Amino acid sequence: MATETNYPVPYRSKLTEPFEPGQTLIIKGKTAEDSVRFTINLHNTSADFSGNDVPLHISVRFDEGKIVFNTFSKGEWGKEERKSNPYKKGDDIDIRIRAHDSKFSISVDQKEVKEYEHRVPLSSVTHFSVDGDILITYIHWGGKYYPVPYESGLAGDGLAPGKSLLIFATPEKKGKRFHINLLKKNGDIALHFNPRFDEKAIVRNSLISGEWGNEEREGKNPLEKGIGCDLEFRNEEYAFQIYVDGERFATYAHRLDPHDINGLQIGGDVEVTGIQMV
Ligand SMILES: OC[C@H]1O[C@@H](O[C@H]2[C@H](O)[C@@H](O)[C@H](O)O[C@@H]2CO)[C@H](O)[C@@H](O)[C@H]1O
Repeated sequence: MATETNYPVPYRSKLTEPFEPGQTLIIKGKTAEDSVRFTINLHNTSADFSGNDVPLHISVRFDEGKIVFNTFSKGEWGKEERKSNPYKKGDDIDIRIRAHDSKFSISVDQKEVKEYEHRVPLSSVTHFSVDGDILITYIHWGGKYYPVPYESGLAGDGLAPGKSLLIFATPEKKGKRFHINLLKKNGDIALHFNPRFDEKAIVRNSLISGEWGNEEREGKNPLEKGIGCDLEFRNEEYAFQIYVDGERFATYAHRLDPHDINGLQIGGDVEVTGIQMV
């Protein structure tokens, strides 16, 4: 409540379309040394009536030191389900809710902590709200089930200079390695991002005319098996700026002319939950 910026609470948003299996709602924010609690709700209602069903209610309690989940329907609350609250008053929070056909999978700090079985129709979720002692800094709802190996084209402009490709993924618990390729029309790979847990390093290289280049590694692998990560590839003037979980992990000098990077491939031991061009 010190600064504004955006996402002022009480925050409310009407979904373009009902929440569907494979989609994720991401909520990030800051709390104060005096914060007591805040809530995240997936609710029904018409358009602004407010008071209908609440398929999923999440209460983050600093007083009780617990994260509590419940559902409200037909004018009554069900039995609450609890998990420990890993957060201390102050410091940032990162809560993500992914819908599936039988439950919601909730992660805290990119670690899965709760599987909440649906008690009422997921399709009943038409809005979501966030309120309480929290300063919201980021909110996003989208994604789908991305099959892996994955391959797709990038818009018309592609990963052009000044743009960034954002990928939300989770390295498999017992996976060994995975990769992300940013390609050009002819198949050359401008940037090959290859985390190798068996080698404790992320390999970066380019594939030009069927041949692999030098290879840039080292920098201590910031990823961890089973934990979600936010990968951002920023196309800048002289090089790609690779961010991992909000921190610049490395830079990669362009070996191929930037511009026209209109292809994407993802493979290996990884689960993809979101891809956006920002
Ligand atoms: O260095 C990136 C590059 O690795 C190639 O595999 C390398 C391997 O990393 C290296 O240890 C070995 O000595 O040579 C291999 C190539 O013959 C991958 O094939 C290539 O796709 C890039 O990922």
